[PDB]
Amino acid sequence: GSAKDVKFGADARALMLQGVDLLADAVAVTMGPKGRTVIIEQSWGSPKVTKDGVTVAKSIDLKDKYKNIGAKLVQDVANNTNEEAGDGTTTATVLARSIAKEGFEKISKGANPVEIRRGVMLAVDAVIAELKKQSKPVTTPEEIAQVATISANGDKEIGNIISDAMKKVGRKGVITVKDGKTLNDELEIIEGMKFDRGYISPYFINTSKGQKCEFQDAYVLLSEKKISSIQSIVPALEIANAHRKPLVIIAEDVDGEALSTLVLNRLKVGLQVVAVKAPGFGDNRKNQLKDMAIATGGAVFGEEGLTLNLEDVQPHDLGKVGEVIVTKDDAMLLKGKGDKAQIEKRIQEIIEQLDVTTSEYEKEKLNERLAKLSDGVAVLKVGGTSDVEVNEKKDRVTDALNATRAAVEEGIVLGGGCALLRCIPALDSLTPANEDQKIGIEIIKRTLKIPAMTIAKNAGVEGSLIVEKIMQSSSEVGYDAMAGDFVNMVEKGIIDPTKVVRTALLDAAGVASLLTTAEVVVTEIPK
Amino acid sequence: GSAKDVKFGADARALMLQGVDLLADAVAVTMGPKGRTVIIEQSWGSPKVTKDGVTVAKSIDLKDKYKNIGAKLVQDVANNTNEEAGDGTTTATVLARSIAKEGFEKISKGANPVEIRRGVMLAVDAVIAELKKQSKPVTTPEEIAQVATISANGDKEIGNIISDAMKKVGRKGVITVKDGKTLNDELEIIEGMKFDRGYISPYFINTSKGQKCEFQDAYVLLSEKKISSIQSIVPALEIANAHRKPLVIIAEDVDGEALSTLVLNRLKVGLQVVAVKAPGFGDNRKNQLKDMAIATGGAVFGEEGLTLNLEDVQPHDLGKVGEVIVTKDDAMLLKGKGDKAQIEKRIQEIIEQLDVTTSEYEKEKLNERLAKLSDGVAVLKVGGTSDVEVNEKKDRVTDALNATRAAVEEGIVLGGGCALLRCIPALDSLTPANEDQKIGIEIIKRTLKIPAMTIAKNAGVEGSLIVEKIMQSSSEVGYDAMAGDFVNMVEKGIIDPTKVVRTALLDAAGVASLLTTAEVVVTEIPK
Amino acid sequence: GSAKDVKFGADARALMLQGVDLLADAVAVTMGPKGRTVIIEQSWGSPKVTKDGVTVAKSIDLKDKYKNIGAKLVQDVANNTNEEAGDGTTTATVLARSIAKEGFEKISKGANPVEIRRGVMLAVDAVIAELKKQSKPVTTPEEIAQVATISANGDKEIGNIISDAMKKVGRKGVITVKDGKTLNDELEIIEGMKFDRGYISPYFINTSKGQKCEFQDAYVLLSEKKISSIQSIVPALEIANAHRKPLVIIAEDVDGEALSTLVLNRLKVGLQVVAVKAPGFGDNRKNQLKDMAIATGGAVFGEEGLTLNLEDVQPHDLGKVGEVIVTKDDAMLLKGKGDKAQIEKRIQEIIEQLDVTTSEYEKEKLNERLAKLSDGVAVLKVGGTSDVEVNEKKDRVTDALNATRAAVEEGIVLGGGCALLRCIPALDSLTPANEDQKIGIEIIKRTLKIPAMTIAKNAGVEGSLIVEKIMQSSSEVGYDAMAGDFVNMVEKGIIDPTKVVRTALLDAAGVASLLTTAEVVVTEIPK
Ligand SMILES: Nc1ncnc2c1ncn2[C@@H]1O[C@H](COP(=O)(O)OP(=O)(O)OP(=O)(O)O)[C@@H](O)[C@H]1O
Ligand SMILES: Nc1ncnc2c1ncn2[C@@H]1O[C@H](COP(=O)(O)OP(=O)(O)OP(=O)(O)O)[C@@H](O)[C@H]1O
Ligand SMILES: Nc1ncnc2c1ncn2[C@@H]1O[C@H](COP(=O)(O)OP(=O)(O)OP(=O)(O)O)[C@@H](O)[C@H]1O
Ligand SMILES: [K+]
Ligand SMILES: [K+]
Ligand SMILES: [K+]
Ligand SMILES: [Mg+2]
Ligand SMILES: [Mg+2]
Ligand SMILES: [Mg+2]
Repeated sequence: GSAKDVKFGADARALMLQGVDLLADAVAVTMGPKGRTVIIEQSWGSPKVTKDGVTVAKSIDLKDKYKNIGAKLVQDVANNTNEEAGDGTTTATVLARSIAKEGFEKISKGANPVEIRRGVMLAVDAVIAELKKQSKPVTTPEEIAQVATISANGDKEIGNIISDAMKKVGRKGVITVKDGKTLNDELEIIEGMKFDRGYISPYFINTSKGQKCEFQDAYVLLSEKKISSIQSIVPALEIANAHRKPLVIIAEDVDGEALSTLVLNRLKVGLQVVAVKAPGFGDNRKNQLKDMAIATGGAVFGEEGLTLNLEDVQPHDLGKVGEVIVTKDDAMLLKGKGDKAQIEKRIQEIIEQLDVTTSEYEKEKLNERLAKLSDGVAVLKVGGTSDVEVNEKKDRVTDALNATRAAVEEGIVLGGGCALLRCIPALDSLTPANEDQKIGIEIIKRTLKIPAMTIAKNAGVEGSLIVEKIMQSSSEVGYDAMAGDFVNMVEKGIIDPTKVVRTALLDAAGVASLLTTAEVVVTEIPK
Repeated sequence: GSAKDVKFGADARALMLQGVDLLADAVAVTMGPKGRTVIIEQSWGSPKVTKDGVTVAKSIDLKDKYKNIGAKLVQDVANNTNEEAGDGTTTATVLARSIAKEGFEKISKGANPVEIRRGVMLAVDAVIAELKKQSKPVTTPEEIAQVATISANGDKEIGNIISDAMKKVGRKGVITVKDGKTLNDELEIIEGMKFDRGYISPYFINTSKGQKCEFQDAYVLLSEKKISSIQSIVPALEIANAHRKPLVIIAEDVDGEALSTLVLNRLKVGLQVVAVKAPGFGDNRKNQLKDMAIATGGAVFGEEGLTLNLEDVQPHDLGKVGEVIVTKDDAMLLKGKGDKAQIEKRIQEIIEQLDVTTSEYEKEKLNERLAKLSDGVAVLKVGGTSDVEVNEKKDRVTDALNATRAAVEEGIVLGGGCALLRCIPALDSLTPANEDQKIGIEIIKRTLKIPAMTIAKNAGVEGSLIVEKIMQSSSEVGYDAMAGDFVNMVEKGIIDPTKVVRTALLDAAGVASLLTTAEVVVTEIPK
Repeated sequence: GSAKDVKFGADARALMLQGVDLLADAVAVTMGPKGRTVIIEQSWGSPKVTKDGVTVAKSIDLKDKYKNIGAKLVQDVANNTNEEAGDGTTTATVLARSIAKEGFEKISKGANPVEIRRGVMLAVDAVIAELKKQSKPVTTPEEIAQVATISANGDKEIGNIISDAMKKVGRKGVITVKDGKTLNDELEIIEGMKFDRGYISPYFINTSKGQKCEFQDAYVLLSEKKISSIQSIVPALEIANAHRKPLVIIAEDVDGEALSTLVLNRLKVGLQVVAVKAPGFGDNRKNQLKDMAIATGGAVFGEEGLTLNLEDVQPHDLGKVGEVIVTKDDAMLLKGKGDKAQIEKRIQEIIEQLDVTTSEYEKEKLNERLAKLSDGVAVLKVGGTSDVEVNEKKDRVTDALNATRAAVEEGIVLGGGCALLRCIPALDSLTPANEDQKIGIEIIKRTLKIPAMTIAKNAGVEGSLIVEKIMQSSSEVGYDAMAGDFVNMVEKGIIDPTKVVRTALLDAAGVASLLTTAEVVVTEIPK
């Protein structure tokens, strides 16, 4: 309907590259141990100071729509890297810039950019195979502290506290971050649980800073049957809201009308309510349901055995937590007010079920239920004197936790951009199908030198000399941009998770090689 | 009522041609195996990268209204080709440009453009007769894989998975495309329903991306009679209001008051409901509704035998699907929660009904019911690392599926624009009625060289030499624009569906020859 | 109340002439067999391509209000000709231009434009008398096919299908046009009826393309008395709400409150309802009511005999149609779901009423009822590959049907503007009263050569030489602008209805001679 502006050829590509270059030049100053921060003006209050790459990327939009298309594409790169890795967004941004630039620099009349994209993706597949080859598994908590220290801009306190947090709880344990009122950071180990079901509707969010629903001292409603009917929720809503306590709803499947009633009470009069789907695809659903009802003090409704209905609800059947956090993909309960004796009875029942099971698949479910009910969670309270320092350190702690989880789950490689420098001979052993595929392979081969060059460039030295010196050294020797020396990267602790590196490379390559294939760009006429 | 700007003669034609040329120049870069992509700015979020011609055509509007008229007419060409064939929109666009240009150039004082249009339509009828003459029936699954590979920009994975899909579900089976969370594509065979009735009111759409109504884990309400009264729908709406699963309504005819109440609940409070007309005409309608109620677990209301009324409705009388998709022209049911024993009993009843029928018209209806209840549905999940790559690959997969359906419907011809090049000697034998019909025949004869020239142009070579060498070669020799050589197009698999080619040519010719009959263009004064 | 701009003398006349000349120059390009089309931009999407003169006229408005007055006056000419003839609007437009121009030219100080207007109307009366003298009745269906072929821009397919439609249904039978989904046109004979009562309130219009009410599978409510009371329509609207079929209300006189209730349900919630007055006056009214009730299956309410009231209405007392079309001046029922045996019994009752009567005035009413029950309805479905093609052919099909009806009603004359050329000696036999009547007679005498000149001018030749060659030839020799030769017009089939020609001439002359009497033009100052 709206009038459109259409551009052709290399002018649209030049404008798109200009937007890509603006956003990636703003992001690339944050890279490494000599990286600097970015101040982002906030419309409501105090401005935000950050070193996190996706926060810099999301904050940038341009009036020029042709530049804004490239800005949005690199934003998609940074957002995908933050979503499936939680770290390495600056690396993905500079890799995407390099692929987009070297792809725009190689488009001619006889060139086929789709075959160039095929070559690019084939070369990235080769490099990810070599990354999986070079990777080694994390076996010592010293490496855990090293990963969390490197990912938190060389903060040894953050790495030590994260290593202690998963020493006390679990390498696959639940570790959370929140604001602290003290100057220094602290770690508290408290009882809690966490399951992988998020909210059902996005209208429940009352905290637009982390897109999550946050209540304190709220009721919790467990049910084996789907909490559906009007006479299933309206007595429940009356009992919950009328008691001066908010309501958390756990049920199997919630789709249709009563959530729209919940939204009508949330948006008009402001009812503090949230609904979460129940985890479990069988008897484990009922088992975890009963475990959370025991830990919270509430009961289970719609069950097969007792047949407790949601019409006749009483206040002494609703569980009480001290805190609940409901995100898009996961929800969690904190400090349930259930009886300690009943919790101990359920823990001993789980032990006696673990003593009579040998199928090696229900045993890990019972062990997960025991780890949920028994050891609790970890909470990092981040110190500082103002909210801007707390927010910047919180971003660093989130990066360090994400990287540490990725290094537990997939392993580690060499840091400082050296693990991409070591994958060049794998591209030197490829045989291209045709010339455009060779162009794509050479594009990826030149792109693999970019993160180390950016790290060294932020350190005030010439990155190409550094990178040449790294390629002429042995396989364990890279650059330490904090110290300014060429060292053994493993024994000095400069290591990266393999998952973060491969996620950044793949998410950069796909979007940037799709951007290279363009010939015509269509934007709207600005009004 | 509004003030108008009126232009006469060749100035209005020149401006209209200018709009046609802008839209078709944006579309023509996408053609062939060396075609490039088009980035379209999206107002909400990330921009859209596409190679599909009708998306580029529909994304372009102009401020100049005289140019916008030609843009809308070529957009109508592309839309009609996408509706009637699902493929070949870029070819229809370049053919429409060629006919519009050659018709605008041929208009003089003594010329009759309506007789020129008559000549155009006569020549296109001749060329479509020759296309139906040259067509060969697809009798190998290798040809299936070749068609789906060519239509998906030379992607052998998409062609292989589509060929395997209709190896599993049948050539006239149903294959669907949806988003995938993995990197690579995969094929899943579910048991599901699909019939050729769409939604009745257009207010039922929730997802505005494909103009379809999509629910998951939804109730299903079937009635042999029309769901007709407020006291028929209000028990059903109170069940879907309380028991909280989306309501899918299968009824004979729905036009009046209760659907307006349904729209009122759709728009004000947001009731997730959809209504679909019943398929079939006669006892086949009742048989299909009984089959659907058996497969979903629900019952049939308003029947002649049992006389189960729509006033007394129970929760255990509604079917439960796992997913429902209702588009404008067809609807679909996924994972009906019916009894397996009841479904098997209905399948054996259908077998025993097939064993006592010999009229050869009810036998194909019974076989269609058997393939509905037994053969199932096919699901293609499209992989990728970002939504833009997934969306562009989904466009290519939809093109390949549409072209494979057209090739099992009407056979195949030569690819690369060669089947239009082979119809020139058919035009070299028509005798024109008069001079203007001769002009129209020559316009079509020059237009028949255009798709091959555009394909060769996008491949970096000069297309007139290519077309001249194809026309001097044998009937089985065309250009391989991917390989840059002259090959056997049947042996190398470069083949097009006949239906796509004739649909594109007819839809281009009609609108372009109607455009070239215009002396006066009336537009609105811009405010 | 608004401030006004007032102009005097020949400047205002020149500006009005300018508007008349703009609209008539846009319309005159469409005239004849070598006429061209006009593209009109539509705000809701695809533009309209047309050759119909009144469609071009109604689409043109000017910003300068002095030109807009003349444009709207020629719009009144074209609209009146389209209303009382259905054809000849381009001829009326060019005649009105000629009279307006030659009247503005002849205005001097001593001239009286009102006696000039009297001369104009006297001369037009003479020419219409000579047209009625030259007219010949249509006796052969070859002339029917010739009229419908000429009126549809010279294709024999529309003429052949229209001639076959009144061979199957009759020359006074009803023939309707709707869009077809096929490429080619086809003729369908359906059983239906048609009376001359339109809608009663204009709020019932749902389809704003032809200002008509369009329902399918609709209830029908017939009453012999006026459907007046609230408790007469609340059971009926309750049944329409409780059964989901649009209510078609047929009653005697409908003026008051319950139609305002119908409008309130039409606009707020959307009740599909329409009310039509009952045709006939007296016993014929109730006879047609009983015929339509026994044809649709419903009953008659408020009757004298059975006394069936509108308070107690049952679902088995409403008729069911398959299609109903309610326009401004007439309504029409298609596919009534009545008993075939009851319809046959009413047919034999009508035959046995015909066999005992000789009054020769209600016998034609009985024959009309028999035709409404037995003769049927022709439906012309228009083919094409796009909606612009379908609309452009549908305008010509409507023009050909209108012309064929006018040629059945009043006969035929020579085509190509020759029947106006043959009326010049009749004007050469008048004796004017004074000199201004002589001026008006000479104005009409010069105007009578304009349609043939415009036809020849659209054919690329000089129209004045053609017209001078026509007047020197015999009375049966005129120009054939398609073939460019002078032929026998009756033998070659180039014929026009007499009614169309006289309607166009009279409607042009009245408005143009009223326009040429103006000394002062008062417009509004634009804001
Ligand atoms: N002392 C060091 N010497 C050399 N390289 C280092 C050193 N410390 C960290 N690095 C490297 O710097 C990179 C970390 O940069 P940074 O954390 O700013 O960006 P990122 O991981 O791409 O993205 P994000 O902004 O999301 O954290 C990693 O490649 C890491 O190996
Ligand atoms: N390797 C090839 N060599 C030559 N011609 C080819 C080759 N592969 C495909 N073609 C031809 O290119 C055309 C396909 O182009 P493309 O799919 O981009 O456009 P389209 O079918 O006109 O429209 P749409 O954009 O809707 O898909 C067909 O005529 C096909 O035969
Ligand atoms: N082959 C022909 N040779 C000469 N005159 C012809 C021929 N065919 C049609 N005509 C004449 O052309 C006129 C028809 O023109 P046209 O139908 O375009 O306009 P119209 O009847 O004035 O109005 P409308 O736009 O409503 O159709 C008639 O006078 C008809 O007799
Ligand atoms: K950073
Ligand atoms: K294309
Ligand atoms: K005309
Ligand atoms: Mg980091
Ligand atoms: Mg294609
Ligand atoms: Mg006409």
